[PDB]
Amino acid sequence: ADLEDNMETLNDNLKVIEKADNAAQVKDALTKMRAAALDAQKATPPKLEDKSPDSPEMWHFRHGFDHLVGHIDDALKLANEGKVKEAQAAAEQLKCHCNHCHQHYR
Amino acid sequence: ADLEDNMETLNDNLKVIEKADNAAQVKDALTKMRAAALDAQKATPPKLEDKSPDSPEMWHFRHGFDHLVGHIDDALKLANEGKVKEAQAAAEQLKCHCNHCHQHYR
Ligand code: HEC
Ligand code: HEC
Ligand SMILES: [Ca+2]
Ligand SMILES: [Ca+2]
Ligand SMILES: [Ca+2]
Ligand SMILES: [Ca+2]
Ligand SMILES: [Cu+2]
Repeated sequence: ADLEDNMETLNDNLKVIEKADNAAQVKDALTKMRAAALDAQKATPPKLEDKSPDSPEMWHFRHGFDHLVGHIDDALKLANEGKVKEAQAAAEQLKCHCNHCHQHYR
Repeated sequence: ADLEDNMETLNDNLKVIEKADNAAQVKDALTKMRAAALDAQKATPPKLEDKSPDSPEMWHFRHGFDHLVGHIDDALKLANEGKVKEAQAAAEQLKCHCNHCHQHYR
């Protein structure tokens, strides 16, 4: 899986969560999102292609996924406790971090 | 202070940060925003005034201010590091979290 594949996993599983009817369904999608986020974190995006791998921009790109995973982990906490509505609200917090990374790096 | 006053403080201090030039001004404005958000978290918005104090909507409302306060902390860290422009960009990025809560409860 390359960066664009991971991004499709992220987008698709956001829909699953929004449509979910129980917290286990939210947990399964969040689990897939966690794996796609850590895979994506290893990639170099086209826009940063001609910068150093140790560049500040690349570290800021990679840290964006750390914060996304932190939010995914926080929602997994709620999902694993049967709190489907609260886990769905927690997953809604991801959207702004999707947007903020894209603004700078997509 | 009441909810609307706290929102005025968040709104006006975002514009202060936009127009500042040095770290002290950005940190001072971010500090006021942090306290206003922590106070707002205690409020009941008009759209939820006939809800139960533990309803999922009030949970969601309160959790939005936890999220916002954490990102103000991140911008405060950048200001304390002398990265004025990075902190101004982080402050402008708060607007997405503001909008998220608004779409639901403003
Ligand atoms: C940086 C830290 C990112 C975060 C967090 C998220 N995304 Fe992303 N996204 C990022 C880049 C660099 C790119 C460009 C990849 C490229 O090769 O051009 C993208 C792109 C997308 C796309 C389009 C995929 C494509 O085929 O081009 C989608 C649908 C997408 N991103 C969705 C998405 C969602 C829903 C996110 C949050 C859960 C999210 N992304 C986070 C960088 C980053
Ligand atoms: C919920 C988690 C919120 C977050 C985060 C932010 N705001 Fe907000 N805002 C919220 C509510 C419930 C309301 C309605 C208050 C009411 O009594 O009607 C508002 C309203 C505003 C307003 C309008 C103020 C007015 O005209 O009376 C502004 C200008 C505003 N909010 C700004 C704002 C900013 C700049 C925020 C982030 C930096 C922000 N809000 C976060 C709920 C929530
Ligand atoms: Ca369904
Ligand atoms: Ca990784
Ligand atoms: Ca008003
Ligand atoms: Ca918290
Ligand atoms: Cu966040």
